[PDB]
Amino acid sequence: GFEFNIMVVGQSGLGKSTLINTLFKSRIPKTIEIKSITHDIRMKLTVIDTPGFGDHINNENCWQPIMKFINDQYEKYLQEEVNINRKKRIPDTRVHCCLYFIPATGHSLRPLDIEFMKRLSKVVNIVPVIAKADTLTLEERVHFKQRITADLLSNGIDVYPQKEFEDRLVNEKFREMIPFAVVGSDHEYLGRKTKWGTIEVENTTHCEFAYLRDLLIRTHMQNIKDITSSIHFEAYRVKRL
Ligand SMILES: Nc1nc2c(ncn2[C@@H]2O[C@H](COP(=O)(O)OP(=O)(O)O)[C@@H](O)[C@H]2O)c(=O)[nH]1
Ligand SMILES: [Mg+2]
Repeated sequence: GFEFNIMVVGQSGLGKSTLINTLFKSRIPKTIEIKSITHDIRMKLTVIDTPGFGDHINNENCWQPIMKFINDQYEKYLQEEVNINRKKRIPDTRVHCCLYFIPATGHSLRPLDIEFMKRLSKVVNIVPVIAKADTLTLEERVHFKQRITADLLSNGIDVYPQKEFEDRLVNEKFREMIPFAVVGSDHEYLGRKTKWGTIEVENTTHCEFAYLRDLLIRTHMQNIKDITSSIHFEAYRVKRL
């Protein structure tokens, strides 16, 4: 029953809730509350759905609920360690990874998304993602990725796998793909049936979800936990000085 917790984050209507169901299988109502969804694979996989952010005209301090949630899991874990009675196995409800959905605009990162990602990246591992990447043509995807990569660097946003931490060669493959071009679907024939052809979501030539999935739960899954435990949680623990 080894545990791994992922949280999806972004504005509403970006296919965030759809990708959650897509990930597990490997109309949905507008998400109004933070909801934790858990199924078993042996791994206990938890995907955390969240209300949209940046939906309002004014969005100051609108990152606080998600920020509260992330910090609440660190706090539960810390209090477990301080407990004198605890515990054969401390339950890990901490957010290990965080998929941040980026609107497939074509231009550049929005100050809104930059502001949010820059805050999240300090307390959790961020993996940027192009929402509804089927929107983009092949040439648009490449150009937009360049702008996102340039913007991430120029705004000092640490995405997983973080640079400061053979392994370097392996990690570049992950970094060259950020932001991941993902497509959501829960129908199978599994793809998204459009007017002109069906998009095969787990087909590497159609989108990049297949890569992200294997990179998140198979090859990097332990390292994401390790960074969560040794960097983010340890930094939280220190702050309680
Ligand atoms: N074009 C496209 N549409 C999608 C994709 N994933 C979901 N959608 C559609 O986007 C709409 C809202 O999706 P939803 O999962 O509720 O987004 P969320 O509210 O941000 O979680 C739905 O009508 C979906 O059918 C995708 O990969 N590509
Ligand atoms: Mg939703």
